[PDB]
Amino acid sequence: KNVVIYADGVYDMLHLGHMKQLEQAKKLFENTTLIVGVTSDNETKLFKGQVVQTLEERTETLKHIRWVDEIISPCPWVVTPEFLEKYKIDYVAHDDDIYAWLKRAGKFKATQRTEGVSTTDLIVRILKN
Amino acid sequence: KNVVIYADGVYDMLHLGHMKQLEQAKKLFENTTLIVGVTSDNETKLFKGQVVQTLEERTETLKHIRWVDEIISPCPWVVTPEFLEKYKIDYVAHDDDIYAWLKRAGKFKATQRTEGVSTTDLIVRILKN
Repeated sequence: KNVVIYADGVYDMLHLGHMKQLEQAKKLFENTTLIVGVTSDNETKLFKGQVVQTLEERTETLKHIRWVDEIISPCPWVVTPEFLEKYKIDYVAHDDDIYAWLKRAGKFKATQRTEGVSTTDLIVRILKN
Repeated sequence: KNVVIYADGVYDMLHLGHMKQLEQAKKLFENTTLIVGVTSDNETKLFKGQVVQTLEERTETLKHIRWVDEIISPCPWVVTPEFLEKYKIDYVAHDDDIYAWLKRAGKFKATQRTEGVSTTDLIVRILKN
């Protein structure tokens, strides 16, 4: 009955938008184990761009989130079928290509962002007044 | 057997220092219920100073923290003996006076901060490079 959900990301400067997203993945089914994958510093900088917190800092914060059952840190940048079987992962949960193959196999669960909850956006707030 | 712990604060721009603190309060005893009190905007601004997030924003974040069992939002600024009996609170957990009476009654559990984990401190980081 227990469903294993895998949600990877940078999770830099974790904000309410991340937490709602993680909560959404966690609650995709009645009984889940949510695994969170945290990208490596070298690969984030190389593909997304600057990261503020290190791997260790990004990972320690996640362990304080109610919805997070297990963490893979660091995780691979691109999910592979081998990665799924390795970790017994039934569904990948990520915002919405790179995931065509996941959707084709029925294993893609879309989760949404919440705009404007960003740490960035809040410094703007204190700055904007 | 279950012990009720009460941890109040502003919890503005929640960072790893808050979460470790909350985790510490939660784990003060084997079986706890941790109640978190979130101060009101008007009273924080009036006593501590500027707050960045509103009550609602500060409170929504806390509900995503593993250690948080119940939230009182907003909470009173000064804890009273009546407040303890009202909510069946056995221990107040806060950093370390205002709490003499709590320590005198055996109901004060000290929890510690973690310096330099602040949101502030991280903007300094991105700014400092």
